[PDB]
Amino acid sequence: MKHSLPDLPYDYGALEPHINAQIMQLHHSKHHAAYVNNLNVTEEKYQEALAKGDVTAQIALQPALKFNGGGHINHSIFWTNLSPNGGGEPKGELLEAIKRDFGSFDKFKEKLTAASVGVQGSGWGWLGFNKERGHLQIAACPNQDPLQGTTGLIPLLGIDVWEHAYYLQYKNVRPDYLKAIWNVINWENVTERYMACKK
Amino acid sequence: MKHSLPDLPYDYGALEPHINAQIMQLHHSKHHAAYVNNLNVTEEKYQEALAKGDVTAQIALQPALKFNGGGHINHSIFWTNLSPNGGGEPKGELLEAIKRDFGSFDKFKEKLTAASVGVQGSGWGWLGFNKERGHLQIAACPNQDPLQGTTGLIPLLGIDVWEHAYYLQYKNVRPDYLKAIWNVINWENVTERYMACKK
Amino acid sequence: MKHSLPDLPYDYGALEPHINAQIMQLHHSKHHAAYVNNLNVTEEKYQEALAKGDVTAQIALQPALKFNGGGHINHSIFWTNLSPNGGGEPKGELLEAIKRDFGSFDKFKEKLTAASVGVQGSGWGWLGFNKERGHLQIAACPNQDPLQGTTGLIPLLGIDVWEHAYYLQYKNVRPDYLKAIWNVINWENVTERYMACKK
Amino acid sequence: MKHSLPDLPYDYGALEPHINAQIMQLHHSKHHAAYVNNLNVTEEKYQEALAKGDVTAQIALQPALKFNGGGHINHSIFWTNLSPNGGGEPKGELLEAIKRDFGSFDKFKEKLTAASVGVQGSGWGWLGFNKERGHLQIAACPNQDPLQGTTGLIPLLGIDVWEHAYYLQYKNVRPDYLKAIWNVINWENVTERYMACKK
Ligand SMILES: [Mn+3]
Ligand SMILES: [Mn+3]
Ligand SMILES: [Mn+3]
Ligand SMILES: [Mn+3]
Repeated sequence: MKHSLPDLPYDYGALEPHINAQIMQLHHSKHHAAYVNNLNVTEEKYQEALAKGDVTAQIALQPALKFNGGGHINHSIFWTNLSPNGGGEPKGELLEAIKRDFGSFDKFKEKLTAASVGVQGSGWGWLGFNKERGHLQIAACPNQDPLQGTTGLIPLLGIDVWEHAYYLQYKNVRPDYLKAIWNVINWENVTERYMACKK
Repeated sequence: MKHSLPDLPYDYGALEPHINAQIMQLHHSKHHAAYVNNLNVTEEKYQEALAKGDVTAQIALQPALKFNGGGHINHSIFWTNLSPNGGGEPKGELLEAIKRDFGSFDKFKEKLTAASVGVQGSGWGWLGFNKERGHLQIAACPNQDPLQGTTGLIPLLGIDVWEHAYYLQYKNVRPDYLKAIWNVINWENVTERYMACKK
Repeated sequence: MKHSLPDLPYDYGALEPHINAQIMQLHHSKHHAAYVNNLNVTEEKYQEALAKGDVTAQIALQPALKFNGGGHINHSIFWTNLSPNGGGEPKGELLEAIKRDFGSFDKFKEKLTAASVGVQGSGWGWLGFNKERGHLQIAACPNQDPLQGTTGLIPLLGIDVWEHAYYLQYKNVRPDYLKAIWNVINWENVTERYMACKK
Repeated sequence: MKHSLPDLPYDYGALEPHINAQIMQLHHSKHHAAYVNNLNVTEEKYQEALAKGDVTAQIALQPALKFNGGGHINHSIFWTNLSPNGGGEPKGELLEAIKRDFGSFDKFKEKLTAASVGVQGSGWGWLGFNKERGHLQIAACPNQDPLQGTTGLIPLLGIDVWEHAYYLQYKNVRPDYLKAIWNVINWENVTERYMACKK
């Protein structure tokens, strides 16, 4: 079982004018493609190392596995979090959980925006689900470090704040990108990840 | 004594076609300007905190100080490392030190290139001077973490590999940026930092 | 400011047989004492660096300030968290907050124990208060990194799991130390810190 | 592979009075033993994760693999670095390499001592070999992070400065432990590791 680059559920230009086709094409077809290939390359090296019990080689490979493995996980989620039919507000139990845990939908937007803009360097802003406490929680992750593997939280909604995610369009003004991305959020997908946690 | 944004020693377009004016203008007039202002803001908060002995406030501010303080230091060095009259190879004692410590000028280029391309996320590649051992040394730093404050090495030549340093021109192909930047290296300035370490 | 080593609120042997007098004496009069002395030394150097605008020197000092500064913060709270009159269970609003957020007092005990035993290397287990969410939260911190300065949580109860906190008595068996320490928790102080977080 | 706890090359009390038998026995039969058992447990979980392509699970396991894996690597070298027949100074090519790279044996001793005493929290001091530059190098590592896996340096001589390595005998006075340990260094083994690095 090899990992593969998933096809995008929409055309590269489907999110215009909020995210233009050139960013989407570069972000998906160059960046994500590289993470999955290097993940596959890295897993073969680690697979060899684990069989020989070469702990030094296993440990030397951990950054490459985390970096490329996280990149694959994160972008694969990210594409599903966006939709040309998205935007607006969530409904039903997710909306009620957000009001419950954050006060209002607007306060949640403020807190996730603040977490994303506050990332020093490259990283991600997340809405996550805390299985232990049974409530929603906002977290930020550096580089391509994935949410669940490093915090235990189930990822619901991720915001890529790597400069390659917005720079061609918004240059250094990260707040403009965060403002625009709310217009294409696929709350149906966010809701489906959330409902899968509860039973 | 307040920190200030230094003027560039050349026109925004002086490094064309290797680095185009739009990157230089954005990199200097937006990014660097923000680091120095936030550094000044952060120092006032810390200056208050240190007077009251509020250790919690001092510690809470450390990331902001390191991030914005490093950004100011790094870019201020970076501008001097580039020149429209640069490129080529160094001469004199610096050239001899490089052959001595790295084998050849081309091997040094390979090693600094590899360190820079290998940065996962945002960071810097450096040629530094090890005062303790008295030789040259290559190091990589994450985000805006400055070389001397965190490693003890004296910075000689820095390569900004933040995506805002190349993405508008070279997109995701960081190796193309590293190849081009060798054409505008100010070896005179690199030499002057190096000679200041020796006595 | 010139920080000072606080006097202990009890005799070094007051917690026997749960924590023996030699640990308390070494932990207070040698270990804590060293952090205070080095904190004062570190703060003096930092004040000079800030006056000259030496950003490099400020950044070089951050590990010593956080480590020794945190050590002072952490132990000063820790001593107030213990009492020969301690142990048992809390009452009133703190007990109700624990039931709300953790289910029961026993489950809180199990989770804080797990957080403390799970620390890899040197560090601390904490019960803290999250002002943003208005609930209790368990956290672990590495080395002497202090809870509030690095996480924003208000410390209520801290467990030092540096080996110097137990090794003379409990050797490598950290669970025995954790089981014993519940017997000397000053729940009256934990209650006062919690009430101070509320309006 | 199924890693195993290595037999000690000497009696637990063979290094008295420099390192007492109780530390050696606890350090070998409890501390090292725990790393091996948890390493085998951790490797089994990782093999399953790799088979299912569960990248999240692979990443969640990295801290346990590095910590317990490094603990096995580090202590296995450490035991071979000590000998009742040890102490004194090295001879031959190792002694000459030290003079070349550090000036004198005494200065090497001062610097490795400083590197070991300067570790904040748990960790190790190392003399290592840098294959790239072809010279000796002093490094410190946190917790059980292993030298070669995280830095690329070949370990020659390691100093465990976890408190469990000295506290029963030397209490908080790490310099006394460091001064004493020179008396039991197996320079014959250090020499064999160094020669193995050369062609
Ligand atoms: Mn991305
Ligand atoms: Mn830059
Ligand atoms: Mn302590
Ligand atoms: Mn040990």
